[PDB]
Amino acid sequence: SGFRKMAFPSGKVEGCMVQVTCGTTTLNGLWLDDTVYCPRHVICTAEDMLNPNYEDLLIRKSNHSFLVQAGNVQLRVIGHSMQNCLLRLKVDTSNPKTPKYKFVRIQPGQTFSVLACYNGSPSGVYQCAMRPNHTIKGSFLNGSCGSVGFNIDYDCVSFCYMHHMELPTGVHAGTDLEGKFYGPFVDRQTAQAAGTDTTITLNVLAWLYAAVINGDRWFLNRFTTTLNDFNLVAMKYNYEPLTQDHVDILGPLSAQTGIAVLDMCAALKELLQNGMNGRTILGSTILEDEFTPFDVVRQCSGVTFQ
Amino acid sequence: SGFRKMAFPSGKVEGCMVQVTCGTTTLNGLWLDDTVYCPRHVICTAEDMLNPNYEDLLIRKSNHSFLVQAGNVQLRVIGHSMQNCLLRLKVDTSNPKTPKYKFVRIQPGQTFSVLACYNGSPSGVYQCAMRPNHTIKGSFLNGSCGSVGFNIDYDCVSFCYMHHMELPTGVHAGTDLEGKFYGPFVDRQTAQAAGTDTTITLNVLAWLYAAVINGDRWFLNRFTTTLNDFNLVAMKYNYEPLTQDHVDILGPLSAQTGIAVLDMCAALKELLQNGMNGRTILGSTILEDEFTPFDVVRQCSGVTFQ
Repeated sequence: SGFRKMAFPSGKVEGCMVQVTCGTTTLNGLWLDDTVYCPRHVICTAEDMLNPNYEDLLIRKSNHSFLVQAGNVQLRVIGHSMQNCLLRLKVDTSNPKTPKYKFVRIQPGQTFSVLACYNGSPSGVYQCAMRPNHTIKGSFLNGSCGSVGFNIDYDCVSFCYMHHMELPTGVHAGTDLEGKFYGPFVDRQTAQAAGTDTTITLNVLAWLYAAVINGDRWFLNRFTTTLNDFNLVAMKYNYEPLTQDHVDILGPLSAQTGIAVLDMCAALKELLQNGMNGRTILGSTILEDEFTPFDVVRQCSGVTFQ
Repeated sequence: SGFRKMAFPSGKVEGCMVQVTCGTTTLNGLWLDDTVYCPRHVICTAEDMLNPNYEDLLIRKSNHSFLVQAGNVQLRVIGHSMQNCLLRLKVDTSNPKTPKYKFVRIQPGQTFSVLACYNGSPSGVYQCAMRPNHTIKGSFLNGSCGSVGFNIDYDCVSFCYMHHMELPTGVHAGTDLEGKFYGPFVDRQTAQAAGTDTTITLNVLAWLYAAVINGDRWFLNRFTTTLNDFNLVAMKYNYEPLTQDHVDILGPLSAQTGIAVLDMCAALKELLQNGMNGRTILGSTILEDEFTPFDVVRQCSGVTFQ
């Protein structure tokens, strides 16, 4: 029993974290095999960042412009290229702690674990959702750039995020592990702000199923809804429209609990319209949207508390 | 910026997790040097658990009654003893992944990271507070016993918790790493229930300081309070009494923000009396009590958003 935001165990990722220094900027890099991945803005000074030309700034660097430290070991750079918003530094040593890994580009609403690092040393681990507006609400201080996001699938690390910036509202932006930003953001100092966000409907529904699985049924009702009628309420409350694909995804959870998706949608519609009446769901006084249907299946018992 | 429940990176602990089997029960053990620590109730069947005599059940076992698996390696038991509610199995191999570690007995209100494990394989990591009533609100399923709690201090793992049971309300109980239970709980099937709990005042106050450090001042007021007058409100709202020791502990945070502890207590007293008025603090609609003053200093910037 119980239900907590749970991160993946971070060990496999810890063994890949390094420090990258160029001139006067230090941040974190990812060391897999003989390559270290890091944000390209490591080559920028305080003024370059205002209107940088990375092609022009980079041609001016050599292999020995880059200092890479794995623990108390210095790694020799023997090659370098830029891949979108990432630098790739080929190093003379292949990482003996390299896990089986993939690079994946995560979709909005999906979750991942973040290993927050400073100076190449892991300091903390927490679970995040990629928001509909392509930001994450992380916890990052100066020197956290190059910290990675990931999921773990058996023994395989699926890297999905590298941290690049904080936006005006204190939320975070970054790239996948090919250097392509999530969202319309760029790696330079601009007026860029997070677009407006919405609540991840599918995740709220997933989390209501988790509450039932864990033994709580108080929020259910005798009603049902059509997709279209639910979606009218959803837009009034700044929830994402529910789609038939989302209904399909909730299938396994629907079957485990014996509650039809659209019946659960009527429950949600009622919760949205009537509030929660001083009551809690899975210990929470609000409707939580940072657990996927997958996170619920991962964490909950396969058998429900009927 | 941002503020999240953050666990310690779990790698150092992952390398110590094993599977322990006795007869038909499997659970997790902790492998440090040449010793594997696990709950003693691993020797109990489904009926022993109702009125077990562990001294009597244990004398009936040999070294080869115990099967220990580290990954795909079997470890040979060459000794065994009971220490309070723990078994200690001496093994023929010393763990090469043993970190610098200590065993510590944590106090109520203190936090720690939990590495949830099943069959000796880490599955998740999350942050927990030891409640005033000596339980934790973890997330554990069957086979999670022997999963450990810990803090990390530089390179040193301070182990503080080993998981033994779930109580009637779905909250969790266990021991320190000497086998002494937190709380009045025992390792047998009884009517035992969690005593009534209270909110950890010192932690709520710590978290209000974090909110100010992160830039938010809306909940402050022009008032101050005496300890004694705050404590009258505290008992009406089932908060722990504030003590002068707790005021002293909040010193560093008080100095960083320029807000006197007792002035912050007046703010809290007002929040308790008036509610929060549809507003949020650090993204939360409720007063959070699972961050210590230490957790706030660890996570927040040393410089406040004035």
